[PDB]
Amino acid sequence: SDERLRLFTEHAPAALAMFDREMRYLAVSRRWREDYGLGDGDILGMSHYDIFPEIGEEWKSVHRRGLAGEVIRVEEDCFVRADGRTQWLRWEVRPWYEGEGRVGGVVIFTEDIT
Amino acid sequence: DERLRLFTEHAPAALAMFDREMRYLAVSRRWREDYGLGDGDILGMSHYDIFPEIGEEWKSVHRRGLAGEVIRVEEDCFVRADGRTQWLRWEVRPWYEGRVGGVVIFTEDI
Amino acid sequence: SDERLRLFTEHAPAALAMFDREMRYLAVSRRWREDYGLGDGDILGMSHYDIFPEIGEEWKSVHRRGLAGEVIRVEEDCFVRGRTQWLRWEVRPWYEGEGRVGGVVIFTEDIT
Amino acid sequence: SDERLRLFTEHAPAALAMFDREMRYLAVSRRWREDYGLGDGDILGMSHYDIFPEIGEEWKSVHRRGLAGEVIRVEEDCFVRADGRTQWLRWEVRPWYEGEGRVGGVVIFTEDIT
Repeated sequence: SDERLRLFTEHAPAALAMFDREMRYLAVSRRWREDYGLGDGDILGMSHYDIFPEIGEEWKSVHRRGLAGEVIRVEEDCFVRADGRTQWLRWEVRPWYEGEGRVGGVVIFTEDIT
Repeated sequence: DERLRLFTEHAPAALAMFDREMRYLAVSRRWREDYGLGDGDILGMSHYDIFPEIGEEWKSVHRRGLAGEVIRVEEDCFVRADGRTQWLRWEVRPWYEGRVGGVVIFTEDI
Repeated sequence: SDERLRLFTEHAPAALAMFDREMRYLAVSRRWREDYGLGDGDILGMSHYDIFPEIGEEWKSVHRRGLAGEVIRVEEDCFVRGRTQWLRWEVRPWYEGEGRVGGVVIFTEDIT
Repeated sequence: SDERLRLFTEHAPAALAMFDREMRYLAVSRRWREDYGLGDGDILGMSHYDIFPEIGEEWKSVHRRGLAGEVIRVEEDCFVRADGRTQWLRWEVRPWYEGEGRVGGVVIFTEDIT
């Protein structure tokens, strides 16, 4: 399971990442690295929050909410970019599970709908 | 596509991929077990011929799925022909071929 | 045990299959299913020899050699089924994390 | 596609690297980075020849041969070492094919068996 999940995320057609409890990268899809400007180096075990330290507590709440077993999906969401241009998003945050029924972390997905 | 098909087949949970006719495009091994299917080729076989007893309630969910809607239930309860009760977690999701290809379905017995 | 390998073979463009120490399917490529006329049922965990009880002793030694750690590659081979087939094939071990052989992976391809 | 290989290489337990036609890295395994001392940073597109310029014609001809589609594998190769230790290596160099498919480059594996 765990590895297959990890491999499935790496291999995913869209932008996917998998994280542990500390929001540290367990795995990344290729689109995710591109979409998030992450490079091709090894980022595994790195922390999303160190990498982006300007996130805003709004995401932190969501990440927290997911880490407690909530599946969060928003079909069309809207942000206004620092750009000044509005961007539209589809995203999902959901927990993944350890062998025991303890939450391992989260898997997150996003796509530009805009 | 095939990427999708291949993931569902080797999923660690009970997964199946359907077309707009609700006929199988792919299936996980656990789906095969939980659903009482064989190790046989089931491709192109309609889910509804296989489970004719299956209700209008579900059919409605599937069409909603077919309409591009993702449908989720974390804890659900339903009663079966045996009339033993089963608690369930289920997700029904569209997949796109970009118009909608079909649906992907997941169920887990609690 | 190698999920990564199972994944690689499943998605392979060529004819590839992965076996355990007892020669039962761990993973199959599409071309292999087609080329070998497996069909589309669930064949994983099935033994290759049972599906094909006719397979010769010549292959069994090769599969056996492979399970003993040998990488076997033949660039061009000829065989007869009445018609003739020209072939390239590879048999080699895949390994468990403990350093033990876990099985073999087999690849076949037409050279003409 | 390219991805299947890249992912395969990247998650290899052994030391594995994937190169393009000009011998610049497309993917690297962790052991390869460790064994070859490249570090955890993105090296994608760097040329192996630039990173190691002392590399011989002995390798180059071999690399080239693989790019010509040859599968080359050596079960035991011995190199004497500055250390005074003979080192034996197991290695394979072989082509990978683009979807067309023409060689997209080579895949190289080295393992110390001494």
